[PDB]
Formats: sequence, C-alpha cells, structure tokens
Amino acid sequence: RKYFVAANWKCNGTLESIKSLTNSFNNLDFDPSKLDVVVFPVSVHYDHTRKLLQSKFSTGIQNVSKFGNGSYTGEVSAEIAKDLNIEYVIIGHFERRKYFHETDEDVREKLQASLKNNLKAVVCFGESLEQREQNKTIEVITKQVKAFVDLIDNFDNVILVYEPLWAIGTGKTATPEQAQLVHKEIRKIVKDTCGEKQANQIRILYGGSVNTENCSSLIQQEDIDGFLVGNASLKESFVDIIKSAM
Amino acid sequence: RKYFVAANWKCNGTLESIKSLTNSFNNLDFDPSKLDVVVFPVSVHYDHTRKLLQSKFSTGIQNVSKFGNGSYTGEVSAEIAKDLNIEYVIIGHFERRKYFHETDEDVREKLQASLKNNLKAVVCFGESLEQREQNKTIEVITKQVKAFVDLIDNFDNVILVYEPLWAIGTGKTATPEQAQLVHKEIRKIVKDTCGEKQANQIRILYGGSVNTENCSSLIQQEDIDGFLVGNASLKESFVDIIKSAM
Repeated sequence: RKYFVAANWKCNGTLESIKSLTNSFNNLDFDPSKLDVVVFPVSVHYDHTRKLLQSKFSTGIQNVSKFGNGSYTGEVSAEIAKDLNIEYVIIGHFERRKYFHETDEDVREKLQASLKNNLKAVVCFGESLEQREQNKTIEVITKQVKAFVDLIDNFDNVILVYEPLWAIGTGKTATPEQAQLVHKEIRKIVKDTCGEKQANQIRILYGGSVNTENCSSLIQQEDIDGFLVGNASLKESFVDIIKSAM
Repeated sequence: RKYFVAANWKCNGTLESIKSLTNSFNNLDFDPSKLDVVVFPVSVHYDHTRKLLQSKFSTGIQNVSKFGNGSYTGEVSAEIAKDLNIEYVIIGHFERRKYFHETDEDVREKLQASLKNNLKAVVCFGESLEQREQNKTIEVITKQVKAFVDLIDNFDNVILVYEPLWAIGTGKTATPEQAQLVHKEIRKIVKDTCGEKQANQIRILYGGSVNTENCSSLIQQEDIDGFLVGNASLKESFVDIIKSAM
C-alpha cells in the first residue's frame, strides 16, 4: 500500500514562518504517485499554504463539523470544505477529545459527513497511560474503531491513526515493537469486520513523538504505513521524515 | 524541610523494562535541590539503572550488611557501597524483618555501619495489624525507633519511614489522619530524645500503598515529608506521585 506522511501544524505559524517552511518542503523531490504527503495548516492559513506549496503536496484542515451548513457559529462544514476542494480532514485527534469534549459519537458523525461530501479522512484513536497500565489498550482501541468502521466504503479514502496519548508531544515514542503489535491487532479487527482485501489496503499510521531519529525503525514495521507528525513537522528537517518513507 | 520520594522497585525488572521506565522518569523536569528523588533497583541492576537515570535522580540499594568486609557470602558491605559511590541504602524494610529474620538489633548495626561509611539511610519501622488492633501501635513504634535513634549524628542523612505492615502492597492505605497522628508522635520522640532542632529537620515518610490518587492528601499533612513507594513505582505514572511533592 502507499505510504502516508501527514504534517499536523496544529495551532502554530505566521505568514512568514509558513513561507520559510513551505520553501524547504518544496525543495524535496518526491513522487506523489508513490507517496502521499499531506499538510494540515490552521484554517485561516489554508489558502496561503495551498498557494505556497507545490502541487505534489496535498493539504487539508485539522477539524470539520459534525453538522451541515446552518446555524453553527465557529464551525466549518464538510460541504464548505468540498466547495474549496480541500482534500483531507483530521477527525478525532486526541486534543479535540481532551480539551474539547469530542466523543466517539462525534467522530462517527464527522466521518459520515466527510465521506458524504467526498472528503478523505484521517481518523485518530488511542489509549491513555492509565488504560495502558491497566492492560486495557486493545479493549479501548477496539471500542474506538468499532464506533465508526462500518461507515468506511472506500478503503483508500480513510486513513487510521494510532495515537497513544502518552506519546503525543511528550518525547516518549512507542517502540517499534509496541506500535507494531497494536497496528497488527487493528488490521485484524478490520479484516474480521470488513474483509481481508479491505484490511490489506487501508493505511494505519502511527502518531506520537515521531522524529528524524526514530522514523526509520517505525516505518519499517509490517503494519505501520506512515505517520501523523506534530511538533517535528514545524521544522525544516521534516523533509528527512518524508525521506524515510520513500 | 526537603520533601523525599523513594522508589523501591523491590525484586522486579529486566534490562528492557528498566530502560523503558527510566526513560519516562527522565522526562520529568524537577529541581533536585528542592526535592530528593531516590530510586532503589535490585543490586545486579544498579550500574545499568544509574547509567540510564539522569543525575537529578539519586540511587541506592535495598539492603546492606551488618558486617564489614569479610567471609559473609551473599552480603554487600557498606564499605563496598561507598567504593561504588552508592548514595543511599534501605534498612529494616518490613519484608526483610518478615521473610528474613532481621531484628531491631540488625537494624541498628546496619545503620551504624552505614553512617560509619558515610552512606545515607532510609530506616523503616511499623506495626502489624494485630498490634494495631490491640492498641499497641505507639508502644511498638517507640520501641523500634529507640532501638537506633541514638546513632543518628546528621539528621539530614537519615530518613525515617513509617510502614504500617497492613498497608504494604495490600491497597489499604492509612488515611491522612491515621498517618499524621503516628508521624506527629514519632517526631515528638525524636524531639524529646535528640532535640527540637534535630526533630524539625529529620524527614519522616509514609510507606504503604501510596498511589497517584492518594499521594496528594498524604503529603499535605504537617508531619509527612514524603513517601517510600513500592508497586506504584514500577509504573510510568510514578511521575505524578513525584509531582505531588513539588
């Protein structure tokens, strides 16, 4: 399957810092028909970023509404995103589940809205440190995936992201062994509930303190198809992470 | 006085599990001149642990011999510990008094040997459930402390640990009120036998099923200066217990 590398800039950037960063990104020579590279800038930065980035790079937004067009002040609907030809959306990111009270119900409704409007979605899930120490990792992960897996119709348009909460922006990356185990179990869940062909074509990425030093060993794992990169994507060295996947 | 938090790994660990654990511990940003944090790995794990742990963490061993260098197969003398620059030693832990037949006499001789070799010691004592139900708590505790208190010359180098036997690894922690009462009586014993200045500078920790949920309320007590943590110290969440003391 095609490897996938996503840059989640989260809530960072200025018009100038983005110009400098996109410049470095554009210098990397890579074939978009062999590797997917998506950049997710802040909403108000979308037009600026899409313009500066070369067409080989795909772009998207960090969140989308579970509602349609209407009286929902502050939200961006899937219909609006499609009108702008925004290709991807991130759904269920830990930070939205944590600081904001997004639940599995919100995740499934947002995915349904996205697929309905032909948007490609990057869906995140993962267990907290407390759940891991209680050995509930697989139980929690299974519940989270089952909350929306039946909605997936085209397995090339939905990308799964295993995000252990304890590894997000902390510097404590999951070891290749740890991640591989979880990814293998996730694909088995998909295989058994959706089908083997489907399971083998869906990308399952790892997210959580991925950097230029550990990316190579992680992507080498049989069931890790790429990554969702946070803080490391705000640096010019991010290009080396992309290189590890080509 | 400076709070003190001790991680007693007891008889647990593998080279790999220690690498993962020390990694999480190293991520906690804390000032060692404001808080003492000591880790006690198994003897054969000492070098490995000392190397992996950052210098902000102090280390020690779980037991020391009451004899000096010589024909005592299986023992580690205080002289040997000092040669290795091992900073702390635990003395009189319930498990050594119980499974092994260490008595108050052994506790005092081991402390004398430790202080003689400039080692800092964490001395444990506490009453059994049977003694508590007979209302002999203070009587038993007083006898145990009096067995070695005259040997203390530097009150910053000896740390006392009130370990109610019924609270060790059982999950039944002493309530803040219970512990506070006992700690207050212990400090009064020291005050009256050694002096007020001495009594006010010596750390008296509580040990017995301390976890991330109850640590805050315990450390808040006026005479509880920290803890000796067992099972909860084998988990990455141990960092939250350290946080409660900073």
